[PDB]
Amino acid sequence: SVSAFNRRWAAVILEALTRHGVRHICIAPGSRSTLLTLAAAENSAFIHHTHFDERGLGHLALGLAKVSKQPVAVIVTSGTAVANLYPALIEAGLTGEKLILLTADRPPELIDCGANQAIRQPGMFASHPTHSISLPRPTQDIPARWLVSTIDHALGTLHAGGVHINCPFAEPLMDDTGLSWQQRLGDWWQDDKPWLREAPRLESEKQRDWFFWRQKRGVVVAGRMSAEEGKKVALWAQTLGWPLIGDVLSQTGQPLPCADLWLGNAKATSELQQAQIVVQLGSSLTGKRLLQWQASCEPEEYWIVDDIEGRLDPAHHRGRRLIANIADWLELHPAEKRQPWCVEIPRLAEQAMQAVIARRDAFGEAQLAHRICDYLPEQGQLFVGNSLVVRLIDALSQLPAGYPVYSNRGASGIDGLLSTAAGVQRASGKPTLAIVGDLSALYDLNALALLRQVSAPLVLIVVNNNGYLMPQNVHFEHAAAMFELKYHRPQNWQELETAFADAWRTPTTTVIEMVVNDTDGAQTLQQLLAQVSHL
Amino acid sequence: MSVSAFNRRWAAVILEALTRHGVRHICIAPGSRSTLLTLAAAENSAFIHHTHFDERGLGHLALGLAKVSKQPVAVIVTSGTAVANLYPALIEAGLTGEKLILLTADRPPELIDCGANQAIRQPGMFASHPTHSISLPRPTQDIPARWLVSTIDHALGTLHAGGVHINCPFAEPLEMDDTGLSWQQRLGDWWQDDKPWLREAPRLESEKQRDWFFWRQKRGVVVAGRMSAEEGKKVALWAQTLGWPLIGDVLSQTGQPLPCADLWLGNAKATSELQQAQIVVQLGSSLTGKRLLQWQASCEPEEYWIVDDIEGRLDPAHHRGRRLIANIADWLELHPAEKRQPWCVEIPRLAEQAMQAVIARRDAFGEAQLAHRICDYLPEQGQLFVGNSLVVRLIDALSQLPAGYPVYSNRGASGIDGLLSTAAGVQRASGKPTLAIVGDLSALYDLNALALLRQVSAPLVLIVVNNNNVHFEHAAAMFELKYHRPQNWQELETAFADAWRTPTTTVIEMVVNDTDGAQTLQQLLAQVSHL
Repeated sequence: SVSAFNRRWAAVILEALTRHGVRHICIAPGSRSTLLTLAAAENSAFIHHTHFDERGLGHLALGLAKVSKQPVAVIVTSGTAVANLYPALIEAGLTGEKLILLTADRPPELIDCGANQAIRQPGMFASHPTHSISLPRPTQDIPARWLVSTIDHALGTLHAGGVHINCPFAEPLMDDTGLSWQQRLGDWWQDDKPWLREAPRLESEKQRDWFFWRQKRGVVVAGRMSAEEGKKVALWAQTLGWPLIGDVLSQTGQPLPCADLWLGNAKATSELQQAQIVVQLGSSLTGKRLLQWQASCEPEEYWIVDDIEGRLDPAHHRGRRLIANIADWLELHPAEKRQPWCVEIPRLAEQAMQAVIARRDAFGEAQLAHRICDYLPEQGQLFVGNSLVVRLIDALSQLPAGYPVYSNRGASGIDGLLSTAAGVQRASGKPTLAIVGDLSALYDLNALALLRQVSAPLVLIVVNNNGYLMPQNVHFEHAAAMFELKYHRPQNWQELETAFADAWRTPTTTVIEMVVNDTDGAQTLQQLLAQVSHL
Repeated sequence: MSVSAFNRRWAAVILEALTRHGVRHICIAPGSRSTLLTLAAAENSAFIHHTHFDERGLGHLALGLAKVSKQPVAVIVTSGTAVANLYPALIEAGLTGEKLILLTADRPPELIDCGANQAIRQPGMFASHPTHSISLPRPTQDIPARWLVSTIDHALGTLHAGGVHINCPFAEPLEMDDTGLSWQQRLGDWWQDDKPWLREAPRLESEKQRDWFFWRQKRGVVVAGRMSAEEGKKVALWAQTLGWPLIGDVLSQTGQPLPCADLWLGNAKATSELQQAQIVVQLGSSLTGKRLLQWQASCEPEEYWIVDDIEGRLDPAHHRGRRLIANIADWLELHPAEKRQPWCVEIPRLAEQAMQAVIARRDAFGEAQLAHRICDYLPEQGQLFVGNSLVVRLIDALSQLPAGYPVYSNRGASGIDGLLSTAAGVQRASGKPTLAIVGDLSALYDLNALALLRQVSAPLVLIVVNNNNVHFEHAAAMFELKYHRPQNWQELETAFADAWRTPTTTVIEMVVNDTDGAQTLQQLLAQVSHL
């Protein structure tokens, strides 16, 4: 019986994932995946998640992996369902999320010969996966200990990113056929561990000349890192005396706020030319000015510390790329009290924040961005789309140390922000504020279906500047209502404060739509930038 | 010096090259780094522009335009995941043959793998799915213009079917001084010409089968699947001329003279006449019916032939036989029929009885009924866009669609992921009034393409067969589309009366059970298996 064996074959694949940390599982309905689905429904170790848009399912997985820092499975049916995993897959491969995708395949008898829901799947994602397994047609003449060891190889040696696992099943898909095959794994069925542990660690080693470099004029730059990390970096820089430029994604507390303004002042840039070393911890910097400054700074040595692989410095400084847990790194390269060498930067920053304050009253996109610690859920988290309002938050707010932030800023796609925030919220269980533009809200409209189901209040701010028949000036009321969500389109700050009060009250998602122009935002920034640069 | 003014002319040329090969429609999205191709295509007045914000949707919209018009259609997108969202349309094309030309804009290669923003590895991304893949180098006036136009010409010229992926890096930035300009004039008077630079256009076709005059006297069965509307008729003639039975699929537009095949294929008196069949000729591919699929899996004719304009094996049962690549119209001309007496005695009896069996269940307000009575609602001189959904299994099993009335489908890999936005592509290409039916699931899946359906050159009705707790009333309202949810045949007729007057999309949601529709079919399968 082909369909009894094909079930043991799947159950064997699922049980192994379980031994590498996989708890969350994302499924969508489909008439061929059934095997792996069935198999995962029987396995009591998994949290189930679903969504009918497969693109959105990949993002929802990405959300979860993002916050939980654990690997996360996705199961899908054969055909175009699979291609749709491609965005989240690509993003993961750039930021580290362990997405394990199990793609059910037609068997290889049935490829390239006109069958339904049948396409060429192995290899499908080119080099985007960290690993790609392309499982063979199931047969009892390959031992279970081969199959689990292949899974084990991939998950075990996975430092970061996605793993495509194509899973063909015989056709058509109730008795004792896979049984002694499964039995040959013995008391492995009762164990915590993988069948074959292979988890080498990838890690840069200790910089032996740190004790020299830590006495020079360095500058610290903080990118995306864990919230604990922001805090750790915050002291480590303070302890050293080096200015810290910290990015919205950093969670450092931003002890020199508004760097996108103040890096424009020649008094500032000319204090930095004097820098000998630049340690940047994490990556994906947000600001135009910080990106530019970084492109142009000259230092004797450039360092980028981060647990991701590869070049991260798009201007290609002479310097080092150090692969490490940031927190571990800082313990390994510890700071020592030295009095700060920068004297103007700290004034400029203070002043540049006074200049942003002076401009808080007007009800547009910059002021919302400036006022945004006002609106964070207590014990909450922020998620941040890829849209001017996030450059604005970075330029103009000073977000709390240690307060969690998330984003899809690997490739900064705008195609999955609602689904991702869904995952992001479901993972941690926390109240969530998520900020996004109208195109992103329209791109991923039906993940509103998702944001119905959330374990704690989620507020989605949609900044809408919108942008046979006359065009097309779209809003988000009927959307919120299509999916039974609360909606508020506050006309001013009182209405915004009220709409928040309402929204923190129950565990559902509430849409708050702030309508603004295409220019006020960019402009207030340019004006502030010009003001700050003269002072 | 000016890099920008030349990256302009590099783009201008790629686009103009395309113009020489049938491309008129270009579908585009808002984008940071595809500015250059966007702009070259805007200053170029051979193109019809179409636009959409969800790149997955765009791919399907072009799949739409290309499917109907049969001419290649270009797509432009900015660098990053916008590009990945092209995968599904690209795949489908590869199976159905649409010519999607993907211009994907890309960070220049100094910027790849170094944590630059919105930068990913693009060459290679779509693996084996496109038919030609091109990785254009970093733009320089050191590579002459003739090369770039020729590289294009070769890729378009030699393309039988499916997508081409032209990845185009541009050096940053975007003086507009004259920097491109002599470089372009080395092309000389090509610029005013109407023909490619290089004409490389081999034709691909199987040769007249020299033994047809023998097999055509044999006891043949004709299966017809997706072909053109003219084709459906030439096939309906031919099959009648020979005396062979025609099993005619919802996508065949053959008139379906032996209607309800899905019902009667399940009756022994017909399985048995079909066993007597010594040759089978299947023209087109992607058969729909569950029975016709099985029947085809187990038939054991002396020979199985498939005629289609597309390469590859198409018989997923692997019969001894032949796979002939040809335009069907042409094929029929190169293998005409000789009038001959029908060998089929019992099959026409059972299909009349089939229909008449369906007809007595024509009353109840459900999906199976709505499938059955779909011709009442066909817009006159219109086109049918059918989704991938039980309800379209019902059209094919329980209805009989008029000969040569145009159907269209995404049935290469049958995803349910871009049906609305394919539907818009389909209305816009031909200008016709258009009916489209889909499931709730489909409609949610590609929900945001309601934005495209706002925009039609003629009325579009989107019937949405919803089978349960969301309803489409507010989606329709978001996009300022008319909406109905009829509760019976009088409410449904009223809905339609309106929807035909104007160049807009009217959404019509029919609510049903998860079960009626299949029960109705099971039950009708049985009653027919008993006469």
